Amino acid sequence: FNILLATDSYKVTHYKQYPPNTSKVYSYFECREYEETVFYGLQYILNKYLKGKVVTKEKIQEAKDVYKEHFQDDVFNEKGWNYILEKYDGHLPIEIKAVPEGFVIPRGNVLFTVENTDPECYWLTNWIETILVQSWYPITVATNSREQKKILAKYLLETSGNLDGLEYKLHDFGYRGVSSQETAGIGASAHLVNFKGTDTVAGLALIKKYYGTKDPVPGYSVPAAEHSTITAWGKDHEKDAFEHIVTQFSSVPVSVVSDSYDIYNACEKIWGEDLRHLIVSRSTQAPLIIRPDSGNPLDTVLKVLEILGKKFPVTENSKGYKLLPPYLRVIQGDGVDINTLQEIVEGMKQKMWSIENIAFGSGGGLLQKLTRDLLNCSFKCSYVVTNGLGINVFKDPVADPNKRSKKGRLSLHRTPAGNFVTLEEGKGDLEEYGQDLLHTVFKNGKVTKSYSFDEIRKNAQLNI
Ligand SMILES: CCCc1cc(=O)[nH]c(Nc2ccccc2F)n1
Repeated sequence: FNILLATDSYKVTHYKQYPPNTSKVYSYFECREYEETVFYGLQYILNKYLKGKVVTKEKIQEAKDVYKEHFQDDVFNEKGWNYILEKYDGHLPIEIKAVPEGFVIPRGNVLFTVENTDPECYWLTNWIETILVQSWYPITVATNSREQKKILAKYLLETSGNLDGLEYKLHDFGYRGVSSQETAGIGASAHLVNFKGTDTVAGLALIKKYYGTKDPVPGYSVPAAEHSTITAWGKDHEKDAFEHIVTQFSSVPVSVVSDSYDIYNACEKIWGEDLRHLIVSRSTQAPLIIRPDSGNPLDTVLKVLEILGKKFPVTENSKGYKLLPPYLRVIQGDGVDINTLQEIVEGMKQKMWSIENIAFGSGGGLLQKLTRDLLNCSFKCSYVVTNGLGINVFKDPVADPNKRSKKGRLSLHRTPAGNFVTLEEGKGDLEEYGQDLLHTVFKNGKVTKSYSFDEIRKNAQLNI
């Protein structure tokens, strides 16, 4: 990894564009006015890419050679990068202040600030905008996942009277559905801030290495089938596939994809009749989990439950909601996103089915169908020191007031009613509010404050 080759190309030319005699460039990140966001991911970036000796004579030579061909001109700031190498042993003269990880902050608030600590490195602040702005992705995954936890919490409490097993209601199925191995690890770790169920194994190593838990692992899984392990038996032998799989995992929970040919036939005739004796004998700690995996997600879930409800002993819980026996459950993991998740639980409640009957799996909806525009994650310069004088800078495009940026030195505070406020123009210096919630997490190539994955999960908890 070479940080000199880890920026937007045009940023290579920006050192020549700042007003002459600029000693400071101060920038901040926000999720411009999903009312509140989970701040998560920055610590990974600081350790992986920004800390320690990030500049060497070889990295300067490599960047110089690439940029000469890429621009068909000499525009690369070799003197600037050589200054960092010689003065600071390749350590970045940068200071990063950030809200603690796991913190749930409303939109339009300062989340982190970036500034150079050496006047010669005025251009460095925004060189690292590209790398830091990528924090939009763990923030958006964590926020979107927590928003789904809110819907699940609401319907589970309404239909069962408690939140038992809530942390296992939304399982990460997204490993294949993401853009890369690195994305898989980041995205799966962001989902684990809110839930305990994951199939994206990559998230586990990321958490262990960069964050850490008291528990051996942050996430869990159970044995399960795929279309290949069912279909390999042959179309006429689907019952043999089902029987072999539940017998192999007779003492632990097991999920079986039952839609290879006919989901409704599998539920009513295979599970409901032919193999019913292998299901009713299962323990409460080892249920059979039936997975439908095609068709309209709501219509399939409702039809599956109605079939099962007629083949198996159904009870009525204390809230008046239908409950399948404890050895039988359902998992819907096809076409699941925040919108379809809301449709399914609402449809289930209307048909008097308890939410304890179902669990969800989400792949692309959880980890990939997200963009930087969803929470309007933005990095902008708010303050500059030129000719020894600090000036408050901002953008204010005529055609879009939403793109108006914050002015001057920023700080984050708790208001008297316990809400949040971002103070602009250095007004935090007048101690009218509390202590600034931003902490220095990075300074001069060193990580100065870190959080465990346990602290992050505690910070990101739902009020309930
Ligand atoms: C309940 C956790 C175990 C489980 C149950 C299940 O039916 N499927 C899976 N995983 C899965 C399915 C489709 C795509 C990608 C995936 F990782 N894991």
